[PDB]
Amino acid sequence: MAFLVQVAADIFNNKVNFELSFPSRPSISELTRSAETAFSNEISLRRPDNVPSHKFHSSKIKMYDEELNKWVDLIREDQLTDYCQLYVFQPPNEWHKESQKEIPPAMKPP
Repeated sequence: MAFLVQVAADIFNNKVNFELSFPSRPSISELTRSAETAFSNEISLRRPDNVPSHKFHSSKIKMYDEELNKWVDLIREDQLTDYCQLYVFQPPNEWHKESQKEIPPAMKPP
């Protein structure tokens, strides 16, 4: 009865995996406030409260469809196509060392 979408990110500092469900309100401003907050929610938990939690925004976004089993570009207001899975890209700041994991609930850095 419910329609669902998934959102994730790639930064050598924060690597996140989240699950989101739509009842009867499919808008695009819905994806950018959810994903940009996923990364900022990782920074705000590490440092205490009352102090700034940096400024984080999305750079390049791609949409994967498991029906044709291939990567396609992000469409707006019609973003829920056959559930649809999302991955967000951002380049390194320091830590140039290689890493690999990915599991259904979201992961925290060591």
